[PDB]
Parts: sequence; structure tokens; C-alpha cells
Amino acid sequence: RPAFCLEAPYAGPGAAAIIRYFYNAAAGAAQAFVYGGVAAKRNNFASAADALAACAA
Repeated sequence: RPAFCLEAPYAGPGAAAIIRYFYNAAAGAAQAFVYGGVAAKRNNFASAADALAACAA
């Protein structure tokens, strides 16, 4: 899969509490996490569907 999909989710430094999805290769599933609203990495999607389409080849 895309290497970015293997990275840990990144909340980043922002003050917001936004629910986003990362692909968790360990679980083989998309999972919610809290994103702070700034400096997203690529393993960070609006929905489980978007995460699987990008990362679950």
C-alpha cells in the first residue's frame, strides 16, 4: 500500500478537536482519531470510506 498509510496518526499542534480517520494497518481497518486542525499528514481523512479507498489499495 502507499507508505503514508503506514504512518501513525498525527493530531498535530492545533487546538481543535476534529474527528478524522486514519488507516490502521495493524487492525486492517480505518479508525477515528482527533485531529487538531493544523498540519495534517496524508493518513488523515474525512471518513472511513475515504481512508479505505486511499489506503486499502
